[PDB]
Amino acid sequence: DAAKMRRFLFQRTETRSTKWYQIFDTEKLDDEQVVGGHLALLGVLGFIMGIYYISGIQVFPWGAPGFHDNWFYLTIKPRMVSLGIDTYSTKTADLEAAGARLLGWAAFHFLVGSVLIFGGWRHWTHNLTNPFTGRCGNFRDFRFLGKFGDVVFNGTSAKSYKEALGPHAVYMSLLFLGWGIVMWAILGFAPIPDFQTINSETFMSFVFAVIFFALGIYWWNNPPNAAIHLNDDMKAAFSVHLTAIGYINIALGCIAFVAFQQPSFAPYYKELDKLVFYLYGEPFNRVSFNFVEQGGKVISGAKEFADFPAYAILPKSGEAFGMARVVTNLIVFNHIICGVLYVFAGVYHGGQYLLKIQLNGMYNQIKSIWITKGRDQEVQVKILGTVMALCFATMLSVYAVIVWNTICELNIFGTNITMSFYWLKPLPIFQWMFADPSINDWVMAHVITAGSLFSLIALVRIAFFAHTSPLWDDLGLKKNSYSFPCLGPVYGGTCGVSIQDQLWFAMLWGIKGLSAVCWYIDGAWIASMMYGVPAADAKAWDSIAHLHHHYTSGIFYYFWTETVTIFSSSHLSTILMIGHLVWFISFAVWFEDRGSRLEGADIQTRTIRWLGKKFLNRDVNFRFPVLTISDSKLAGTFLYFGGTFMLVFLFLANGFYQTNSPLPPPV
Amino acid sequence: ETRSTKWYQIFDTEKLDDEQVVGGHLALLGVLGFIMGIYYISGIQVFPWGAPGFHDNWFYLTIKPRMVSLGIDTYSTKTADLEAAGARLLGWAAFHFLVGSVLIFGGWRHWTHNLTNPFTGRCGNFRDFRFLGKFGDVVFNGTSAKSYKEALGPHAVYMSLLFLGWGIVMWAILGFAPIPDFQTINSETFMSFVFAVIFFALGIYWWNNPPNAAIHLNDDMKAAFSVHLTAIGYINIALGCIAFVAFQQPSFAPYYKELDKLVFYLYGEPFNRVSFNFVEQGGKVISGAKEFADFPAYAILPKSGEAFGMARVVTNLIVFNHIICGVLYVFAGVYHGGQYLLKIQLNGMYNQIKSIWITKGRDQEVQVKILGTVMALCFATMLSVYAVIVWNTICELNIFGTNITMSFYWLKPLPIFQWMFADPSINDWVMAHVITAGSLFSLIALVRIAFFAHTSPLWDDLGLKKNSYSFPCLGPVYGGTCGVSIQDQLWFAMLWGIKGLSAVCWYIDGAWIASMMYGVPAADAKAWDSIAHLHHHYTSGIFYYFWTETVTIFSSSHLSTILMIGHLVWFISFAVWFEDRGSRLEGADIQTRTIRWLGKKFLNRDVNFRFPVLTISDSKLAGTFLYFGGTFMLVFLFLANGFYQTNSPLPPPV
Ligand code: BCL
Ligand code: BCL
Ligand code: BCL
Ligand code: BCL
Ligand code: CLA
Ligand code: CLA
Ligand SMILES: CCCCCCCCCCCCCCCC(=O)OC[C@@H](CO[C@H]1O[C@@H](CO)[C@H](O)[C@@H](O)[C@@H]1O)OC(=O)CCCCCCCCCCCCCCC
Ligand SMILES: CCCCCCCCCCCCCCCC(=O)OC[C@@H](CO[C@H]1O[C@@H](CO)[C@H](O)[C@@H](O)[C@@H]1O)OC(=O)CCCCCCCCCCCCCCC
Ligand code: SF4
Ligand SMILES: [Ca+2]
Ligand SMILES: [Ca+2]
Repeated sequence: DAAKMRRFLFQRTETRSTKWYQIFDTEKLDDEQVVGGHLALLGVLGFIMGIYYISGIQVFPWGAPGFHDNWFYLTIKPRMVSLGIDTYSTKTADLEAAGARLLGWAAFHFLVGSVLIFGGWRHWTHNLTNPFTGRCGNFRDFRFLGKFGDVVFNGTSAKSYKEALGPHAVYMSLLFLGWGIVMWAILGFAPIPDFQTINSETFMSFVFAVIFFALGIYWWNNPPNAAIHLNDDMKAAFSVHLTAIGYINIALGCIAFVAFQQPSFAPYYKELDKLVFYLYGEPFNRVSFNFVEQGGKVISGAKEFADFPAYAILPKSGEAFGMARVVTNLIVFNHIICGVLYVFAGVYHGGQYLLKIQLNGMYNQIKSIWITKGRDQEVQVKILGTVMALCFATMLSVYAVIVWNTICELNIFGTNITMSFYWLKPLPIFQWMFADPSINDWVMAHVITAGSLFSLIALVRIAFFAHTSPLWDDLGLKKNSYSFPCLGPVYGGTCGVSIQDQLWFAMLWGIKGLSAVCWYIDGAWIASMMYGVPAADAKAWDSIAHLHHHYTSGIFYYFWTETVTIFSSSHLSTILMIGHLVWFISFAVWFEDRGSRLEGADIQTRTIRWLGKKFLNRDVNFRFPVLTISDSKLAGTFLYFGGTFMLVFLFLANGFYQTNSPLPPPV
Repeated sequence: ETRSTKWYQIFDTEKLDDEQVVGGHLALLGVLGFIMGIYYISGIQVFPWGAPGFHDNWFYLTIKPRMVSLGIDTYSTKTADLEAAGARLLGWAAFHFLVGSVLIFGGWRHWTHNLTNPFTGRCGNFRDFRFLGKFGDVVFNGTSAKSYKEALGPHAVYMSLLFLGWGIVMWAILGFAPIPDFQTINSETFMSFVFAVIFFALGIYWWNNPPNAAIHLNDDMKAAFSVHLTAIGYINIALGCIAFVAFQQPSFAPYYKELDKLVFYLYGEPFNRVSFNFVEQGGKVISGAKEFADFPAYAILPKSGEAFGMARVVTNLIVFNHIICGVLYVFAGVYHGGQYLLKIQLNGMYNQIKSIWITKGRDQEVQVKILGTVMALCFATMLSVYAVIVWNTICELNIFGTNITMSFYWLKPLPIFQWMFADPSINDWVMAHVITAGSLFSLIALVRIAFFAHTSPLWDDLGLKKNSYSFPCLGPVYGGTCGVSIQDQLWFAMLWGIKGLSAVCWYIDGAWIASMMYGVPAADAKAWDSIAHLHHHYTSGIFYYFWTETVTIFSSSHLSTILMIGHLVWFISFAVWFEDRGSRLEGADIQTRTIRWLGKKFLNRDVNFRFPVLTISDSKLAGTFLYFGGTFMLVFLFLANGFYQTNSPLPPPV
């Protein structure tokens, strides 16, 4: 039975094979299918966007009660208020009129989404036939909306990616102009060019439509020759776009933090502090053990509050819970974690293409300064050498400051908070970047600098060591593959050497700076691991450094304070248990025990065969499966990263509890 | 033949003889006496000359109820009766310094085979000796034990002699006559003589007839040392179990329960604080503001023993210590034992051993059936009890339209077992099944070490042998083969053991185990005490344990430093336990070249360092040590933060 048993392990091996999570890969799809897939998802995205609109209705058009508050719509409510579809009004009439508008935009997105899905099926199946005029169209050569195509594109379509830039830019100016008309005609916002009103978003919707159209014609006549090697392969271009989109998303996250709490954005974001929100899963009106409410009601029982019915979600004061910043932290963090994730994948899917060329030898044939200036091994170890040195001199300079501040605050080794770095704060030149600048701001800048250079090491290694490294050229070895776990025990072992594993060590290392953001935007103290504890000098910070605000907690005391509100909620606490349960299970597949599970699975499948035969008359052969290391490090990073930030949501959605009253010394 | 020149294998049984072992054991009991004499000096509350004594330390708290029981230490609140106590502790500390110095001298010469005494000018023989002159001649027919089996009788005799000596010491020096009633310390002298009679009689029966059981254990030092460690660990677990039931018996109240009534000043505890502008002068405080104003500046503040619950904190620190070790020694006994089963399978003495402790598991057929029963029972129990805890958590959080009425509040230990618990409740039914599941879980890693040290039913299928005990894996072949050696199976017993090693910490700190969430301000978390008529209010639930217990940890500037250090140590184990060993080897190469390049350009002289990286087997070693040490550096904080269970339950909030 050895052979049959081996045909199975062979059915689950570390060698190249087809996997369910690689079927929509760029390699097996032509350029007509990428366009078709993007269209079908935007149709689904419109269907999704139309559900975030129906959910926002508080009172239905017929006047009856609607939906309870939910986080999906909350992150978009300040935008629909800004555009006039949604309105913050106590009057039930405004609440009933508003609901009709959201329902109308939801049905509209249902119609347009259905068109994009239809226009995404025919493109995918190359069945792009006009149902009215029997004649079909050509992807390579088409008129592009008839007469409009002839005047601007000389009646021709782009045959190469570098050419598609001009037409794509022209298509963008038709959206910039298209939105500038929707705002003017449907939403009633005329283009007044003053940057304190929503009317400025129509004026710049036309300025941008002019810049892009002019820029889209210059690239039609003069397509850029930069990164020509990308025009040859889809994944090469798709990865540079993803490395670019991630920095774009991080930028969007950073401006939505500065802007959403500007005075001009007060009518939409700060305005929320004066609203009562019934969030789902929040503590409801409790009832007694012997509580039976019959037709007569309130008989032979008792209930909590008595100002609301049994099992009804209780109100929540926006000012107390800090709703404004909670929403501002949920949007800013979303576009930052995603931005970081996009950058990591751009480098991964990019080095995934650098491996394909090194194997085929096209690497030495590239002429772009974007690859040529990076094929020298001496130059690589210099770039990586400086990145590692900078990462070290900055992770040790800022960690020792945080540790020293912690030691001074806890009076360890007879040291008072006076000897700590309370005098160190950002220089005067940078003081404009921060409100009430302090050591909490000097540390955060250096932590992000150290947290970027740390995860950059794993990225420079994907870019430079996809096929070979100075060590494996020394050890005479080839990295044939992007997802190979290790070469075995040899040379003290060589686990985690592929670029997919280096991607994992960028996501795992990126959890620190991805947490220095969560902690810093929630008004937490980052200069000390212990701030505000009932101990020696933790509460002396607000007056030793003269801070205008009072931070919620320090790195360690953050978990205790922020979770007082999590434990009070029956749903925020379910996330705390699920999120922790998912995270530890990563250790089972990330620890070097893949072999043990396999011999264990053998005993599992042997015992089941034994029990089934001794009890029943049938033969139970299930051949218990076990994941491979590369398949383990995959699921391991998804359980680790995916459970780590299932709970970061709880820190941001539990409320914003930074104040404006610095504490006096606990003298 | 895998290398064994590592620094942590220097004192291996292979590198030592029977004479050296005796020397090694003696060279430590002398050190242990030196240690025991420091736990005595530190416990001086007031010096003999009248100068103030030493602030409370945890090393002396776990022995103070014993020295009080023996009369060396007193609980008296008066300095006059507390000034004598100090003199006594000095007497026994100096005494243990003298006896320790003798045992080290009698260990240094034993270790160097130099058994010569200057006064008698004659060198003794290890192979044969009279044993304390005529006494041994009458009992051992003028001869000494020639083997481990023949050493049982003489070794048992020595135990009887030691017991008799302790009894004489209690009667003559400590003044406790042997009265045979089991509510007084005087019964520890009566049974010190009954045991000295049982052992002496038992030590003669084993000298005349040496035991033939486990005959192969005589042949190898590690084979016998491992069976002793599998036995000593179980003994230590039993001592921890017994000390929990006994230390809070009515007869032990004068020593353990009495701690509550005292005021303790532990080092590193909250002290009288001062203002930033504080300028203390000899005579008085000037232009300064100091908190409390009842003690001097920077003076440790008092702590009410009753609020702290020191009688149960000290009981836990001792009970858990002899259990954290008892299970570590059971794991090491199987490890060092399977470490010997690898050698007899490599040099092939296994098929010829007639011992039923090796012959019983000879055939692979039975091995799969034995491991298939440990594995099936662990599944049917770790699931039956986890689904109860999860269901109880769901019912009280009112998730999926359920209430605390639908929970497992009506499930509790059967009437036959109710005597085992002061207050029976689902918290007790779950704990018994969690320990049962937590033992069968880590037993799987132990049955593996015993049966699959060299070859498994899978490796025999894959045509492979496990040549070593500390081989990380066989490469990425067959999808991967990592963590297959018995040293790695030892790690997966220590790592898996952390759950039952935590179900004890939680359950002895008076926490709830029948629900992840107990006592939180949610729908039915606070409705437990009345739905099940609990006579006690458990401190918190499995998850809410971390929030409540840590309110006292954050208030202490030293208990919080442990929290930080303990967490820092633990996550670093991820660096050496993740499959990133190949990545570390490359990275270091860049660091060596980078440092060489920086030194080259920066200084005319070129200096290189060749940065080193640990091996996987050397990684999984430092990994388990960082994971285990980190995980129980902080379990200490749960036990030493106070015992906060109360005997008053909470009514439903409604
Ligand atoms: C998560 C960390 C990495 C990541 C790691 C990986 C890994 C690991 C793999 C891919 C693979 C793929 N990646 Mg990638 N990838 C990320 C971000 C992206 C993004 C993006 C949203 O910006 C896109 C469009 C892509 C695009 C793609 C395709 C080229 C390819 C096959 C997809 C597939 O079949 O999925 C599965 C199809 C489904 C319908 C399942 C649901 C997928 C949803 C739609 C998300 C798509 C992106 C996601 C990471 C795909 C892989 C999921 C696996 C569980 C890892 N990646 C980030 C940066 N990517 C595979 C490949 O061939 O690489 C050369 C591969 O092995
Ligand atoms: C920690 C988990 C395991 C454990 C795992 C290991 C591992 C792993 C190794 C040993 C090894 C040894 N073990 Mg063991 N061992 C444990 C418990 C014990 C106990 C006990 C206190 O009951 C004893 C007496 C021993 C005895 C010994 C020796 C036979 C041998 C060499 C010791 C040495 O040089 O240490 C180092 C000497 C020092 C002076 C350092 C300080 C050591 C102190 C005194 C504690 C001794 C026990 C400790 C586990 C030794 C190893 C420390 C390493 C860092 C792992 N083990 C528990 C059960 N043991 C080695 C061997 O050859 O095994 C075949 C080996 O590779
Ligand atoms: C949102 C709409 C989606 C889309 C969804 C559809 C739909 C819907 C249909 C097609 C179909 C067609 N698609 Mg398409 N497709 C898109 C993008 C493109 C692009 C491109 C790279 O810009 C090209 C060259 C094509 C090519 C083609 C035509 C050759 C084909 C013609 C039959 C027909 O009814 O034609 C009329 C169209 C033409 C003769 C081509 C010239 C006009 C433009 C290019 C048509 C697409 C819509 C236009 C861009 C929308 C407005 C954009 C404004 C900026 C707001 N599509 C746009 C972005 N595609 C047909 C099909 O599959 O039938 C089964 C079809 O009915
Ligand atoms: C607590 C003391 C320690 C110890 C510490 C010492 C010391 C101290 C000395 C020796 C030395 C000797 N050890 Mg030794 N050794 C121990 C255990 C043993 C055992 C054993 C397996 O029981 C044996 C056979 C030996 C063998 C020997 C003698 C042959 C040798 C003789 C020179 C001398 O001065 O002798 C007098 C002793 C004898 C002639 C042997 C017969 C008497 C017993 C066995 C001696 C040991 C002390 C005795 C057991 C203590 C009281 C036990 C009560 C229960 C309290 N030791 C005991 C348990 N060993 C000597 C040495 O190394 O000199 C450089 C020495 O001075
Ligand atoms: C909750 C976590 C968890 C669970 C259920 C298991 C379970 C198991 N492990 Mg693993 N393991 C874990 C964590 C866990 N481990 C971690 C963190 C590590 C790293 C140290 C390891 C390392 C590891 C090794 C090295 C090996 C295993 C092996 C095994 C199996 C042998 C025990 C057995 O037969 O029955 C035990 C009893 C049960 C499984 C009863 C079921 C318990 C519950 C009901 C399971 C369902 C709950 C689950 C979490 C649901 C997920 C919900 C989702 C939202 C996440 C068993 C399937 C061995 C094996 O044979 O591999 C196949 C083996 O060699 N364990
Ligand atoms: C605090 C934890 C910590 C620290 C300091 C490091 C540091 C390092 N890692 Mg590691 N790593 C960690 C956790 C950590 N890692 C974890 C949890 C994992 C698992 C995901 C990994 C996985 C891992 C891989 C896979 C790789 C490394 C690599 C590296 C090195 C490359 C970065 C560099 O050159 O300078 C970074 C900057 C510094 C080191 C500055 C120093 C920072 C402080 C001051 C260090 C001293 C504090 C320390 C905790 C003191 C201990 C006190 C004691 C009580 C515990 C670097 C030495 C790479 C390498 O080259 O290996 C050699 C590599 O391939 N990391
Ligand atoms: C994967 C690894 C990386 C993870 C991803 C990191 C990307 C995020 C990128 C950092 C940006 C964070 C984003 C949120 C924006 C935000 O916060 O902006 C406002 C402002 C403070 O606002 C107020 O915040 C309150 C909260 O407590 C205060 O109380 C108050 O006093 C203060 O005024 O913050 C800064 O000025 C930003 C500091 C960081 C400074 C950046 C320095 C980096 C620049 C140099 C080079 C770095 C890159 C090196 C190469 C890799
Ligand atoms: C590591 C790998 C595996 C883990 C196992 C190793 C550790 C085991 C170390 C024993 C741990 C015990 C700790 C100290 C003993 C102690 O507690 O004894 C008293 C008593 C309750 O006392 C009071 O405790 C209060 C605290 O809340 C309560 O409120 C109150 O109501 C109650 O009366 O406990 C029992 O009766 C013990 C329960 C467990 C029952 C044992 C069942 C196991 C027996 C069957 C087979 C198991 C083995 C299977 C084979 C491997
Ligand atoms: S345990 Fe995994 S990562 Fe480590 S050497 Fe073996 S196969 Fe490679
Ligand atoms: Ca918060
Ligand atoms: Ca406690």
